[PDB]
Amino acid sequence: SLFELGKMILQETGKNPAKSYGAYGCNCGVLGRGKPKDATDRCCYVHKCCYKKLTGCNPKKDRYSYSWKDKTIVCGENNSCLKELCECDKAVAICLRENLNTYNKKYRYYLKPLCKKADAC
Repeated sequence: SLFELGKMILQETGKNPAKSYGAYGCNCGVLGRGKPKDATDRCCYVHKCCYKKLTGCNPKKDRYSYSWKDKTIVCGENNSCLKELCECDKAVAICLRENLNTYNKKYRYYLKPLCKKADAC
């Protein structure tokens, strides 16, 4: 769910998830998967493919239970969809922290439409 998603990203990334990634680039942010501008983008480009392989659950509404155990996010959901969705989010929260050095803030809010085309998930 996005209530979870953000918690990990603020945890893993240390930033406020709406101002840093709410709308950064072609993929991250709002409706649309454009073609990745940089890496703190394609972290999102993939998070969106991740999400589209799930079936017994809503990527944006269902809530699950994850943990911040000894500075790490850990999922324990057993629900084969809530769990495999936790992981999905867990990985972007990391990738997003991971490529925080190439992060560029010119893209903070990019004109979505003016963006390349997406590849196929």
